[PDB]
Amino acid sequence: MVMEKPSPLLVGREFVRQYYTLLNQAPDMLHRFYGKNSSYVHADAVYGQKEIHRKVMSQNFTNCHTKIRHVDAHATLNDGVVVQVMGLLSNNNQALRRFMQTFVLAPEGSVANKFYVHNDIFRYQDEV
Amino acid sequence: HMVMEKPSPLLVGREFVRQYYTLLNQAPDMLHRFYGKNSSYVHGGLPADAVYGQKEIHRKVMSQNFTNCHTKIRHVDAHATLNDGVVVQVMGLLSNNNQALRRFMQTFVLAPFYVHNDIFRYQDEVF
Repeated sequence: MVMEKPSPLLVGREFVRQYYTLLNQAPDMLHRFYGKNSSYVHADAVYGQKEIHRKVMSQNFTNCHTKIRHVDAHATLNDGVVVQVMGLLSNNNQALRRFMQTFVLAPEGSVANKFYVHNDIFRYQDEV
Repeated sequence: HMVMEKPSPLLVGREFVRQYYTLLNQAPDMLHRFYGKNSSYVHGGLPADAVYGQKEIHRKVMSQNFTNCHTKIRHVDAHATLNDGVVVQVMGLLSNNNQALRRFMQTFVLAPFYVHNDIFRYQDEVF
């Protein structure tokens, strides 16, 4: 069975599902989403899979619970997809906190329809 | 009167946001000039869908009747993205036409600047 390829919205929503699920289950594996040019800010940005992994591990994600309230995802430059996420996130069984998170997904360039995260920008509302 | 080093993505983002919200207050009828044929735009509403291209974006902006806007930009972060673009994340408060001050979350993608994507949501329509 063949079906037309996913829209940017489906791509974005599916990525969001993958990302937050992995953040709960095995945050030590999150680094697979990133490449050498990737930028992560969760505060100076850190770059590349190695440094991003280090930053993710330093946050001590444990039993991370996420409720996504809205996802916007749109085609952007050079076949990328820009994603805006609004939701609530909990870590270490503390209270849920509202956040927004902006992603830019970019074609990975070696596999059809495969994307990596070129930009990952997260901010809690309470800190702002 | 000199040649300055190219501004970092953060200065580009911050300066763009300044110009955008100033214009939103001074002349919203001119906001459409930021956008091109492949540009996406959404500005909250009930969630309302985005529109594409300068003509449809202008119509949308006009329909929103921006007037006597008060904007408080609490945070702006901006980073280099694909093909020397800049992705901007904005958090702040916006009051239109002397109505309620409402918290918003916004994302721009700027391309070498014009606006490729403008995603704005009010928190109170989502949370």
